[PDB]
Amino acid sequence: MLVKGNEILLKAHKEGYGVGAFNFVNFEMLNAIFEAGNEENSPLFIQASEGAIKYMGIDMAVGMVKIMCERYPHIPVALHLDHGTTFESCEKAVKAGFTSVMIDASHHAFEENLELTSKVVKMAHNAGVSVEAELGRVLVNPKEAEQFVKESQVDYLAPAIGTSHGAFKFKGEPKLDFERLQEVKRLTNIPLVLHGASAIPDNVRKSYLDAGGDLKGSKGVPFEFLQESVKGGINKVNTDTDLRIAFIAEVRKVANEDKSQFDLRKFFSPAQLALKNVVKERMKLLGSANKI
Amino acid sequence: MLVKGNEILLKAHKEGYGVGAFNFVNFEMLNAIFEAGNEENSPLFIQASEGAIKYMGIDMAVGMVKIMCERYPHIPVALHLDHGTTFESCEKAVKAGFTSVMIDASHHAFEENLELTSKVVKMAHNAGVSVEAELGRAVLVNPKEAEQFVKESQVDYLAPAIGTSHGAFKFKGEPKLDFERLQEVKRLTNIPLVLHGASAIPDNVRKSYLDAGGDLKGSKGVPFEFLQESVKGGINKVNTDTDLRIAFIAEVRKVANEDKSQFDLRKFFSPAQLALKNVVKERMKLLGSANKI
Ligand SMILES: O=C(COP(=O)(O)O)[C@@H](O)[C@H](O)[C@H](O)COP(=O)(O)O
Ligand SMILES: O=C[C@H](O)COP(=O)(O)O
Ligand code: NA
Ligand code: NA
Ligand SMILES: [Zn+2]
Ligand SMILES: [Zn+2]
Ligand SMILES: [Zn+2]
Ligand SMILES: [Zn+2]
Ligand SMILES: [Zn+2]
Repeated sequence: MLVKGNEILLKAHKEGYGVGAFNFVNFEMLNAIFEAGNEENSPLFIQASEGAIKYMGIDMAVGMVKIMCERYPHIPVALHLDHGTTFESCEKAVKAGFTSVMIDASHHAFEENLELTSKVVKMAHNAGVSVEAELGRVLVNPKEAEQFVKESQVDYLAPAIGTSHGAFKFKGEPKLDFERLQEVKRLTNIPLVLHGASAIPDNVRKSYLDAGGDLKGSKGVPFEFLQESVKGGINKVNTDTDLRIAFIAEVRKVANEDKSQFDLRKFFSPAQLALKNVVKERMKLLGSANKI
Repeated sequence: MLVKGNEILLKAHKEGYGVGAFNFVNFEMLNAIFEAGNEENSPLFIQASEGAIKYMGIDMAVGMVKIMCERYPHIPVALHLDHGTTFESCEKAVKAGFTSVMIDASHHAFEENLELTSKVVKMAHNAGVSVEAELGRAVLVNPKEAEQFVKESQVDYLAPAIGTSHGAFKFKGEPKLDFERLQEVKRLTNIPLVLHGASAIPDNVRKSYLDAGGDLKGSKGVPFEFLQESVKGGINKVNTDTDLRIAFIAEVRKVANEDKSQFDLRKFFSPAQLALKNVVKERMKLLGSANKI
């Protein structure tokens, strides 16, 4: 059933595993994520960006998720606003029924980030909703993280340790500051969040290229880095790019192999399957499989 | 809001216009259909086939439509089971919250078609749900059979076979519908009538699909003029699916062709929604349901 984000992440924190946080923009993505969680017996963090909310409408984003959680009532599910940019956005998500909200003020100076985060926390906690915030851009200062968490009362923190969003994360070799991560974890003792955590697995890349796609020199976070991140105290692992590439690879394939095909289900059934398999493998990698 | 199918179609029957019945299989199709109805001030008949219901799950099919009707509460909306094949399928749709169900037993002899339809009607009417049935197969409808079939079954609307078929490939040569048979059916039954396989494949939609590398294999729809004549003859519900799929997928193919690095689903499906919406808007104007709210 649909639960506060901290309910899922406190367990992952205490037991030392990672929960993938999977973005969706429509029914097909959402269905595949849920089927993956059902098949791997894994809790689900479902995320919607502000852009996804604009595309679906917040009423449909929440409504579809509520239908899915009634279909799979044994699965712990949190519905999370990804990269909320203003207090008002976070407040709208709370009012609409989200159970976790992220306020991203990491581009502000510490004092302003702390003030805005604290405002969001007060509002969200009054409504029984968990809150994520972000520190670092430059990498996180662990002593700032310690004070920020203590003063804001935020439920989970995304510390900058070297990742970035999209398919092009490393101009060179993948590198994450695990010593910094461990220090943040030691000083905050809360669940931590890894942004930009897609891996671009070799099989997903191969499917995309076989379908005529171009991955312009892309590079994701190696599986070993994700596992080391979880060992270091990461408990929420934001995953979007991997899902899109696997989904769209199959759409492109169907378009290429039959120019007379226009049944939407013939495009999106294989697309769902590929997305589902990415999610299932990620749940096993992160250690959330068989945790229900 | 969400209403019995007959509420929408009795008005169309009495005033002599047609209401498009637009199939959907996911959120993108549904959103575009609703925005079209809002922009043209038109009632909405939303249809889901058994295959679409299996794909979405009946809980999600009904649930998404209820969310959309709350987003646009001034629009009359009926949610209709398209080509239900068994009593049990129709009953499941009634229980899930559909407001209209179609039972297609037209491949049976008259007596068996009438028996099964009557069973569906009794069940659906007891739940406040309207019912469509089909007569004729290909063999065209016998108007005197239509008259007795409607009187005995109490079905709310009838799809009489007058020369259409489903899919993109409708006519081996020139389109042809039996409008005299239609008028006789209408005169004898005096209920709303339904046209199946009513996509037109407009020139611009065909051109968009071909520009995107698609192949329509010499497909031909019902010309706009034949759709208007069918409404003049008494058609009030016009089943439309293929046109929407072609317009939508044309845009998906185009995005895939023009940017090999694009994998944002919204960049594929926003232009696809727009193309589908425009097909629906034009069809609402053609059939005469625009400005009828
Ligand atoms: O970190 C994230 C995903 O990382 P990824 O690119 O999958 O490595 C998410 O929090 C993103 O913020 C999200 O995918 C952005 O979505 P849109 O803003 O494009 O909808
Ligand atoms: O006439 C019925 C529907 O258009 C067929 O749609 P389907 O391909 O989902 O069965
Ligand atoms: Na987030
Ligand atoms: Na029908
Ligand atoms: Zn981020
Ligand atoms: Zn992010
Ligand atoms: Zn971030
Ligand atoms: Zn039919
Ligand atoms: Zn039919």
